[PDB]
Amino acid sequence: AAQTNAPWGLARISSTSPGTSTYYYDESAGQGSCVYVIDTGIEASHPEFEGRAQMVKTYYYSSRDGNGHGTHCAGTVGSRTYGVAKKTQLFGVKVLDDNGSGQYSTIIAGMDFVASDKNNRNCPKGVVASLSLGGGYSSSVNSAAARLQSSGVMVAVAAGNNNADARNYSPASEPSVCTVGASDRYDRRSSFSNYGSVLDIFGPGTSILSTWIGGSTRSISGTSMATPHVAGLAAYLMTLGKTTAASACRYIADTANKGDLSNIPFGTVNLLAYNNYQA
Repeated sequence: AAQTNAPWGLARISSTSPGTSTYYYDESAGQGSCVYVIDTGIEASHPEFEGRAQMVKTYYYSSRDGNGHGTHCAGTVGSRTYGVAKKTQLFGVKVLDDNGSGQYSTIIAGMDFVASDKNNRNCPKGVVASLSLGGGYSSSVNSAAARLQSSGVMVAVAAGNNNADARNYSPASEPSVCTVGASDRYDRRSSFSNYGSVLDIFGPGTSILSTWIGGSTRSISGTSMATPHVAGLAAYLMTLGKTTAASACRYIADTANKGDLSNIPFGTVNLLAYNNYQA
């Protein structure tokens, strides 16, 4: 399949070169997989989700996305126009308040929620979780993300927007999950992107167009926006039967565009997510 005039990040993940604007992908498009977006919530009524998104858990007075962040990320995972996996199912977990912050204990309880709730859903092609959030180092936030991965869910988490080593952040520093940096349209590391040996992959993160609350759209930047590109890709690759939840981050890194990014500090991987689709 081919989507003309796609957002630059979608076109990049199916190209060996920057500067294109068409996204190519197998038409299975993630059918039969599920992605949890653990964030500020999802505006499920957005016409871009086509009835494939819904809220399943909130820790606040409303499960509504009064912020926009959670909606933006969920659109990069699986909205018809801005999504990687255009036929996957989206499950919203609201662990951040409408100001975009949340306690660590609420974030941990959301992660344990998904590790059990996938047993209440139909996902015969596999389960992905996208965690567009983070803060300071916490061994108990790291361990919650390890448990979720171990339960059979591919976990993708943001490196962080501090322009520092991601070792001092959680759950970016958990080694068994998939830590995602951010790149821009000229194949440069985003100026805000964290780095380090803990990073596993880079995704498109600067000026990413996607859904917004009120049925709108806008373009924002962050390792929070590279993370749903990889999360959607994993759901796409598991539908095609090319990998499982336990080895999706490893598979994505093996099949990635190698040595194409600039301003990657020594000791950090130089890998850009790539769907390897031959139309």
